[PDB]
Amino acid sequence: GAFTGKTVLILGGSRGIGAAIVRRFVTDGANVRFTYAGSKDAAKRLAQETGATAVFTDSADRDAVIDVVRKSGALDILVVNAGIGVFGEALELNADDIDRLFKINIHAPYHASVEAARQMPEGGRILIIGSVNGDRMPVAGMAAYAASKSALQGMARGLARDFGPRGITINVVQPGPIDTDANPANGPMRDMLHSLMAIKRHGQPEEVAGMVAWLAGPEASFVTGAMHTIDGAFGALEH
Amino acid sequence: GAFTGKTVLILGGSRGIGAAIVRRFVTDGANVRFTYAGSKDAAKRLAQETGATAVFTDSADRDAVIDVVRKSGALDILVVNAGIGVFGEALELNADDIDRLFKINIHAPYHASVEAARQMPEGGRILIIGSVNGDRMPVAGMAAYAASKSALQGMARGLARDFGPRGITINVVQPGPIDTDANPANGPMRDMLHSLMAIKRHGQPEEVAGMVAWLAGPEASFVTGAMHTIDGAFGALEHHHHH
Ligand SMILES: NC(=O)C1=CN([C@@H]2O[C@H](COP(=O)(O)OP(=O)(O)OC[C@H]3O[C@@H](n4cnc5c(N)ncnc54)[C@H](OP(=O)(O)O)[C@@H]3O)[C@@H](O)[C@H]2O)C=CC1
Ligand SMILES: NC(=O)C1=CN([C@@H]2O[C@H](COP(=O)(O)OP(=O)(O)OC[C@H]3O[C@@H](n4cnc5c(N)ncnc54)[C@H](OP(=O)(O)O)[C@@H]3O)[C@@H](O)[C@H]2O)C=CC1
Repeated sequence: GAFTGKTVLILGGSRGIGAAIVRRFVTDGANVRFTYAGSKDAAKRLAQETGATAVFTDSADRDAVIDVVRKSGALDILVVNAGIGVFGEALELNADDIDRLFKINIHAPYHASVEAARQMPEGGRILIIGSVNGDRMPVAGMAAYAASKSALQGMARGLARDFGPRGITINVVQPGPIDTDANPANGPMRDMLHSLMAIKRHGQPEEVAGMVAWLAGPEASFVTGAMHTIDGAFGALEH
Repeated sequence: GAFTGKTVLILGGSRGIGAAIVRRFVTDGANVRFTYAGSKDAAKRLAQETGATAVFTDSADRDAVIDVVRKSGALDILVVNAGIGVFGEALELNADDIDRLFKINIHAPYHASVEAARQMPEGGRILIIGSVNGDRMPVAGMAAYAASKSALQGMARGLARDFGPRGITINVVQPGPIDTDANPANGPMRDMLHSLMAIKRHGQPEEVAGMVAWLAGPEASFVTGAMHTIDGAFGALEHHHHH
């Protein structure tokens, strides 16, 4: 157990990347709790398969996020995975949906990270799942999403300095296409996405979890305030 | 008049960088409207001096921002300048203050830009005042502010592609230290800031306005989705170890 005896909280752990992260930390021996909102059956099934603890918390509710983090006690590792996509022509998207995206994708990582730092010991780790779309030229239809993922860069740089004296690192993982419900490897966008990539496949959720596990471990104590891209070199058109 | 016959709306134009932008567009012949929230006397003095129109609108109120942009009619140029700073140790800052910063610095530029594109013609221009702190390693105590300024980068890149078919460009201007009420050139941080710079002075609000004016003009129709830094090369500490 690389993480035996460690307390891990994963926000948004019921499916996809988050569920892969739950499984990895469980396999490595950690005491894992994770949150869900809309996928209760998936959460219960994951808890039964792994022994992790499922907890309802809507990441769009600031005080609920703060409360779940605070009521976890001293955390060793916080992973903020929960995020949503609202895609379409900017002039046709509903403003309330956009603001919900900002609340989940920007506000919740900020407040969860600060709250976690209140009780986290020296050696603590905070990981946020961002996106390579925080760096790249976004396709049409994802401007607010891209903004929310670029927000995490300045957020992590700044919080790294706020948390440095406490012995806590904070880092952002930026995936390219990963095979999940939100980005199925078999979906109709498969061929286009792969035409933009050096490694012509979707990543697997377990690969994101592997990068998270390295950053959360003892070899990464000098790694903080940084964005770590795991994307198959996405963004160049096949010629 | 480089901007004669153009209609300009500046969100947050009562003081500082915003006020310099109002003055520049007025001097260049535009019909200028600008918003204010807390500085009514400054706004009324600026309107009297320039002839620009001062309009109350609180940028923390999404529907009010959308409404002032919408009721402006077909804009030629939108400048989103309004922004706030909330600084201090992250574990001591009030959560409602942080969320207000997000609402002004992130939500408002997005909704204002989208609303402006509804009636803006081909050749239109949208400019957002970001910060070099969207790129640089932030000092302690401005993590949320830095996040709000980095948010604008993905925002502008994405909206550039949404707005491309409409003939509208969108760009972010990223200033370094500029002499304003929020960052006075004679303030106690002067020497430290200049110790981090190649050009050892605060910028003037008029210089930010000059960069905005070039980007808003007809020579910049191929310039969109980009971040334009005007910072005196901020971010490297003065030393003499290479002598
Ligand atoms: N797949 C990809 O290609 C990429 C993904 N990402 C990022 O990875 C992260 C995970 O993505 P992915 O696994 O594909 O997403 P999925 O949509 O497959 O999974 C989303 C997960 O986030 C949780 N979640 C969503 N909203 C909330 C909320 N309000 N409160 C609590 N939990 C919530 C969901 O739980 P529930 O269903 O219970 O609500 C679910 O477990 C996101 O931040 C996303 O932006 C980034 C780049 C690429
Ligand atoms: N000066 C600097 O060194 C730098 C500044 N910037 C950015 O430049 C922009 C202007 O900064 P600066 O001139 O120094 O700021 P100041 O504090 O001097 O002026 C702020 C301006 O924004 C307006 N404003 C603030 N909040 C609101 C609101 N809720 N609704 C409407 N208007 C509002 C203010 O109007 P009122 O008082 O009427 O509310 C005022 O006109 C900001 O976005 C800032 O982040 C970026 C990098 C460096």
